[PDB]
Amino acid sequence: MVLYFIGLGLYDERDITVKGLEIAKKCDYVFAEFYTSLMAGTTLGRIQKLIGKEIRVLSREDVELNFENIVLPLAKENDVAFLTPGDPLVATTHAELRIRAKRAGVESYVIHAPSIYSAVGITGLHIYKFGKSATVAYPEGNWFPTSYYDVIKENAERGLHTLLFLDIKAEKNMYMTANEAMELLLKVEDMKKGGVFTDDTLVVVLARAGSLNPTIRAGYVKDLIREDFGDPPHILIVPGKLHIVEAEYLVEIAGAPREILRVNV
Amino acid sequence: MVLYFIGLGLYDERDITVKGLEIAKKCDYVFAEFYTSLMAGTTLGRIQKLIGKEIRVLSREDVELNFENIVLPLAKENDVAFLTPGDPLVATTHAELRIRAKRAGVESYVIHAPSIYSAVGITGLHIYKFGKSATVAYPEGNWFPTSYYDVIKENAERGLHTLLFLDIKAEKNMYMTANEAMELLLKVEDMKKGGVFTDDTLVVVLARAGSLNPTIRAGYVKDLIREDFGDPPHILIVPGKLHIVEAEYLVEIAGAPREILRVNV
Ligand SMILES: Nc1ncnc2c1ncn2[C@@H]1O[C@H](CSCC[C@H](N)C(=O)O)[C@@H](O)[C@H]1O
Repeated sequence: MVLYFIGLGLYDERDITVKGLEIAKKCDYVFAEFYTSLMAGTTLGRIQKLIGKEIRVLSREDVELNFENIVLPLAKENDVAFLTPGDPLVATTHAELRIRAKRAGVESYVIHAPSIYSAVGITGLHIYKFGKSATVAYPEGNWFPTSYYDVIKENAERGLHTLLFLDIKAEKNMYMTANEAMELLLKVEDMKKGGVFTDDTLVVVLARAGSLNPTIRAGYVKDLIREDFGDPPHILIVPGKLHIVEAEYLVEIAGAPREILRVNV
Repeated sequence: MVLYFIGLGLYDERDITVKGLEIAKKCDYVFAEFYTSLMAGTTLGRIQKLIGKEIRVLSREDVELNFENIVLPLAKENDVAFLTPGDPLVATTHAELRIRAKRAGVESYVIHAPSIYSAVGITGLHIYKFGKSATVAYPEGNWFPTSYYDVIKENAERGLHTLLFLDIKAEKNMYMTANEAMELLLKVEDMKKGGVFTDDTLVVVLARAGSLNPTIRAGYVKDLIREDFGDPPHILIVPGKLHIVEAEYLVEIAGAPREILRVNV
């Protein structure tokens, strides 16, 4: 008996690691959630075909409120796998599920998969230069989230890049675009007026990482705010001070304005 | 006409993604580099057997000085794969290779795989709370680098965690242990006296991420400095203030002392 947390990766069913696949194929029961992220290059059917098992999809409520009632019971007498997009423990609250497993007397194992958190390396920005990360959440009712703005401010003051996860409402089939995130940031800027995010701010957009042809674009907010970056998911990055080689890659690979090559040391 | 940058993942030969494996199998030539890091849980022979292709290993010089003479010429008229440990382009020097490909008229695509940068999520520490990353380098001769100490200081004062990559002499298959890293940090503290790393500092050690049996341990330096964390590779993390959920995971999963629930939250 055992419970495996297995990541499926960034874009399609083949982003799962060989290790994850060989283990999932031999499990007795397979569960999964698809609300923490969007795998734009595959379908439940294609994933089921690859693993050769029927997959029971769980909702956020099933997991957060009933993981110990739906999954763990079976894990006490069978080999069970719980699949998630990307890496199962990145930008999710699934780590806490391992504590539930322990209390239920179930041993758990984690199988990693490519995560957007490290895939941003394809933007050419040095991974070690990324600071604190944040999530741009959709405003709801009278509540308008703004914490992500302070994160950018804090990182930028230290010359660090800021990775911005974008909101997702899987049940409503809503996936926040980089465009919508930029619009929200501009509104927060008008409020706090910190000079953190304006029309002249350089940003980087990465869409559908994991696919063979992801959209990688760099430029000023005023020019990219209404640009079509293709289907979701999207992630937005606000670079800090750039190293020359970072600027070169942004220009050569992400189509950034050649003027950024002239860094102000 | 195509060059594929393919990540091998975290630890052994099954950490490559299904996508990376199937693409590599289809390539006419397969190259690999093991100087940015090593794949401690496998061997070149096992990787070759899995891919079913002869693998030409390239040294740091082969790549940095002659990538365009060794790899690109073949990629100009064949499908070529370039394997790297972890996730491609996380290593800072990798990105520029895509520019070389472009200059040579060769198309390049990136096939991601798990990176230690994202795998640290298995420590229970929230990914968004990680700040700037650093590498602990062995001192030598009259050179005593200490920039990694400053990184911890700046992250911690902002309540952020610090991921510390440990020194590796790939060519010599030699790894710096978390124990050695802690001893070095205590030495730096004795020199700078910034109150950044002491016997009372809480640290987290993650060894052999990617394995089904990684070592995940959390506790105070005074107690972990001489503890055996198993075979390499080791990663050291100096958490910033903890969210109670992070602390509870460290206690339940990483064997942290109950004391962290009142001292580090
Ligand atoms: N392939 C992809 N391309 C671009 N952004 C992606 C992405 N996959 C995830 N994201 C981003 O991350 C958000 C989900 S956060 C959950 C991330 C997941 N555990 C992982 O390891 O990747 C999305 O709303 C989106 O903004």
